[PDB]
Amino acid sequence: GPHMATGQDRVVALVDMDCFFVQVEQRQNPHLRNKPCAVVQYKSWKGGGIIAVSYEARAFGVTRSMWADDAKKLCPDLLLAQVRESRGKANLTKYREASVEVMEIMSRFAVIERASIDEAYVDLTSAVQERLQKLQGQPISADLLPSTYIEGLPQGPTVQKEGMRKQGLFQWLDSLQIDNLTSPDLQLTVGAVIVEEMRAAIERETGFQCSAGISHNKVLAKLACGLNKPNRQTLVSHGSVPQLFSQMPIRKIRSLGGKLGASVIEILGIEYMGELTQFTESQLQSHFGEKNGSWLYAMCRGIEHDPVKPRQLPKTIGCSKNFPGKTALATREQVQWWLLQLAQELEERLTKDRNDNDRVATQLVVSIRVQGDKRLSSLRRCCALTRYDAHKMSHDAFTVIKNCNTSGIQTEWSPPLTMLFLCATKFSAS
DNA sequence: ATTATGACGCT
DNA sequence: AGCGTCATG
Ligand SMILES: [Mg+2]
Ligand SMILES: [Mg+2]
Ligand SMILES: [Mg+2]
Repeated sequence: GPHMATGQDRVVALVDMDCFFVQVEQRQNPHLRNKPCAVVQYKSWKGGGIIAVSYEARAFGVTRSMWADDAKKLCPDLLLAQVRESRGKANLTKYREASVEVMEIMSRFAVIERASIDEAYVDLTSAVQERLQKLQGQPISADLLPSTYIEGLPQGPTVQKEGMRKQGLFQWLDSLQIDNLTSPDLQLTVGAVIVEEMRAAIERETGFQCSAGISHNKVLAKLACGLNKPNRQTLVSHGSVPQLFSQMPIRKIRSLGGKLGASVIEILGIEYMGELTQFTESQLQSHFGEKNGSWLYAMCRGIEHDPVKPRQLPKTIGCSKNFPGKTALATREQVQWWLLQLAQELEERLTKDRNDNDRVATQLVVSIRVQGDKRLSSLRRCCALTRYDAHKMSHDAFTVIKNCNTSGIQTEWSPPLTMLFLCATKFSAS
C-alpha cells in the first residue's frame, strides 16, 4: 500500500557510445563513414580479431569476437581499421583519449560514473528538479524529445519506424500530469529532455553518436539503452516494468548473464525476469545468498538501489598481452623483454595520468597465465609501486613471478607463459 | 589462437 | 591479499 517503496526516487541515465572504436576510426578517416566497417586487433592470425562493428556491418552478421577473415566471408566489402601497435602489442590510447572527450562533455550536465571506456551513468535527479522549477508547469513538447522512445508504447485501440516512435511519444505525453513536480513519470520525461541535450552536445562537440536509457536506476537505464540502438534514447518507466519483464530472458539483466543467471533459471525453473516476482525475499536469499536474493527480489519489481558513483576516471591502469598457442614465452630473455614492453607502456600511461589527474598509483599487480591452465589468470601477486620507472617495474614483476618457473634450467621458462598483465592500482592524491 | 582491459564480490 | 565473476571495446 502506501508504505511499499516503488524505487522511483531517482532519475538515472546510461549513455553508451554507438560502436565506439568504429566511430573513433570513422571520425579520423572519412572514407570509413556510413560503411560496413569493423575495428580489428592484429592481422596475421585469421586476419585479426574484430572488437567493434558498425551497424551497417552488423546487418551482414559481423560481430565482435569474429576473425576478420570470417567476417569477410559474410561481408566481402567490409572495411577494416586496425588498432595501433606499440612495443609489440595493441595500444588503445586513441580510444581512451576519445573517451575522455566524451566523459568531460557529460560531466557538464551532471556527475557521472564511468562504467566503461564508452559508457557512463548519470544521476539526473537534481538537474531534473532544476529544470522542472524553470518549466513553471509548462508541458513538455514532443519537439524536445526528437530521438526518444517510450518503452511499451504505443498501445491499445502507419507502418514506419519513426511514425511508431512518435505515436508512442504522443500517448506518453498526453497521459502526463505536468503540474505535479513530484510525479515520477514527469521526472523521467524531463530527464529524457536533458539527455537529448547531452547527446546533442556530445555529437556537436565530438562527432560521436550515442544511445541512452533513462529510468529510475542503473539496471533499468542500461536495459533501456539497449532497446533502441543506434542513435536513439529510450525511457523505461516504472509502470512499463511488468510487461517488459514478462518476456525478458533473465540473462539480459546486467549481472545475470553468467553463472548466477543460469542458476536462477535452473534452480527456480523459470525463464523470464518477471517470473521472479512469485518468490519471497527469503526464498531468493536461500538460493542465491542474502545480497543477491534481496537484489533479485527488488530488481524483478523494477527497484534497485546501487548509486551512481561520482567517478569519472578509471581506478586502475593496466597493460595485458596474451601469447597464445606457439608464441608462448619459453625463455627468461623472452619473459623479461615482454615484461619490459608492458612496463614501458604502463610507465607512459601512468606519467600522463599523474600529470592530468593529480594522483599516483601505489600498488603494482602482476598476473600471468601458464600453458594448459583453463583459468584466464594463473597467478596474481602484488608488490609496491614506489616509482614510475619501467625497468624497476619490470624487474619487480619478474622478482614477483620468478618462482613460477618450473624449469630446472635458469634460462628456460616452463611451463611457457601464455599471458602477462601489469596493473597499477591504489591511487593516492598528489 | 580471441584480445585487452576494467569493476567488483568473496573469503 | 589472492581468487573468481561479469562485462564486452
Ligand atoms: Mg557502446
Ligand atoms: Mg559500452
Ligand atoms: Mg557492445
